[PDB]
Amino acid sequence: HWGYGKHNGPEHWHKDFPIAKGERQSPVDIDTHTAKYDPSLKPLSVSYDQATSLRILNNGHAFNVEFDDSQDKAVLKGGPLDGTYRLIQFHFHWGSLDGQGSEHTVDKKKYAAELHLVHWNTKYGDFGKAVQQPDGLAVLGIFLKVGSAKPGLQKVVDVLDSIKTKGKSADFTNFDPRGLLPESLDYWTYPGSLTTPPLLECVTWIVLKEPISVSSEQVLKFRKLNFNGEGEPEELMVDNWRPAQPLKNRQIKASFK
Ligand SMILES: NS(=O)(=O)c1c(F)c(F)cc(F)c1F
Ligand SMILES: NS(=O)(=O)c1c(F)c(F)cc(F)c1F
Ligand SMILES: OC[C@H]1O[C@@H](O)[C@H](O)[C@@H](O)[C@@H]1O
Ligand SMILES: OC[C@H]1O[C@H](O)[C@H](O)[C@@H](O)[C@@H]1O
Ligand SMILES: [Zn+2]
Repeated sequence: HWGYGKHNGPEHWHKDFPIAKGERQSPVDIDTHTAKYDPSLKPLSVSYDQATSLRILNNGHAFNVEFDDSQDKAVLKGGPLDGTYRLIQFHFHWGSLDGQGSEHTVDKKKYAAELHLVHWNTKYGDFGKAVQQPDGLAVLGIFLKVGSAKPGLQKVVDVLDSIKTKGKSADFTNFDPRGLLPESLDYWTYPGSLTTPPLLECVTWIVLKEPISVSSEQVLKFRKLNFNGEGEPEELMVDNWRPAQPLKNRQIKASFK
């Protein structure tokens, strides 16, 4: 199956997922000078106060923190979005070293990691139907730089020892994703895709301009996870990012003047 290594990584994915060479693939480089303020954007609303986290899972590519999406408990609205998008999971992408790890880049600069909060459009009833639609998903992306610790990340870091290998999961109730946000909600937005196979072109990307700071110790614990399953030779879970893809016939819009 697909992965991030030399023999099954991003440069190979197109052989099983030909949309990898499609017209609205993600991530992209965000050219901050070409991005244009868009007055048609409405205020962005991140409404996570009633979020219900359930479980954390090592899926062999990253770890997902999963939420109850059976009701509008945690939703994203506004900005470029038409209607209500419900939070289903978050995960990260990160590097082997602090100088790489993000999927999106900003004027070609790579951050140490990138957080993705994944939401599906409730008009389509389930995530599976949403990923058959051009406006099925909204992903809120947040860059991570290394500096001071992020207190709201520490509960995630401390459970990782219990999900070291592919297929392991643990209870992860009562986690508040609001503690992962930066102060500002200034953002860039563009139409794109999943950054992982099957690379479906369903996503409205909303990428926050302000990075969060995490400590070196926090990201070092991400890098102790394993891509492999229990009892197999250790392959550290690092560099689980897709590089920037061609912008093609797209424009990146900014929420800020
Ligand atoms: N296209 S892919 O990245 O999904 C892939 C490969 F490139 C491969 F060489 C072997 C696989 F099993 C596989 F699934
Ligand atoms: N990176 S991503 O935010 O595009 C993403 C998704 F949106 C998704 F629904 C499932 C994934 F596995 C995934 F990595
Ligand atoms: O034709 C002019 C229009 O060109 C488009 O490509 C831009 O997105 C608009 O902001 C602009 O008003
Ligand atoms: O909030 C996520 C998790 O944080 C800590 O691990 C708590 O010990 C655990 O009870 C909780 O599920
Ligand atoms: Zn992602």
